[PDB]
Amino acid sequence: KEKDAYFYKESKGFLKKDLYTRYDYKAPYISSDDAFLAMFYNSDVMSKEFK
Amino acid sequence: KEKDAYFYKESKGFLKKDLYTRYDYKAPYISSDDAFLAMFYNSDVMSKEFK
Repeated sequence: KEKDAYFYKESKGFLKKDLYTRYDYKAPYISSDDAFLAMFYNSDVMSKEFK
Repeated sequence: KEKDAYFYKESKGFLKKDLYTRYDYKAPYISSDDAFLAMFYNSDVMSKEFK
């Protein structure tokens, strides 16, 4: 899947510290556990075929 | 392990947005792959015992 995220560091900007300007992320999201449940625990097609 | 990390959002109060003040993390760090290599591929004590 793809979700929401955030990348942001060192504005190199203004005269007082802790600055950090934000940019927005296109980001690769991966399920590991929900995907497994979908494959074998929610739908039982794969399981039946393999059996 | 425990390492270094970073949590940071919304400094709250400039004329421009994209402010974002940083806070520092105590953070639980987990190896998954390096730990496995240490357990069985770097040192072979566990392996020998099980064999």
